[PDB]
Amino acid sequence: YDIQAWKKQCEELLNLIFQCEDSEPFRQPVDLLEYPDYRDIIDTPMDFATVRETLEAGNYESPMELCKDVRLIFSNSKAYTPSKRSRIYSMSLRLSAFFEEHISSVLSDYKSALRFHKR
Ligand SMILES: CCn1cc(CCO)cn1
Repeated sequence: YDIQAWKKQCEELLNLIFQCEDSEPFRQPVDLLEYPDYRDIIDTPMDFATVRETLEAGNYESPMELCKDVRLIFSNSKAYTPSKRSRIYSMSLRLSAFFEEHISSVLSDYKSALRFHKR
């Protein structure tokens, strides 16, 4: 029933993602000195510190908006990878599976609570 519970649930999921070794390439914006052509391929950079900062600033209205930004981290890694077997892309696939497994109930509970609110 709680329309606000998604926020702390997302904060706790972000804490687990930060503890995950697979999140290391995605914890801060991609370094353009390391990947000089990054912005030639990627239009909208995104990383987990920016997602956490947006959430803590009160700049997400719903967990769907947070989920769109986290999915953008993974789609950027898929678009920038030179190979489907690269180390960083392989880490992104595992982290994506972990994130999707945990965000599903957060989205479901929020949408259910909102439908109840508008009944
Ligand atoms: C640094 C962000 N990033 C790197 C890749 C592939 C490197 O093999 C995808 N995203």
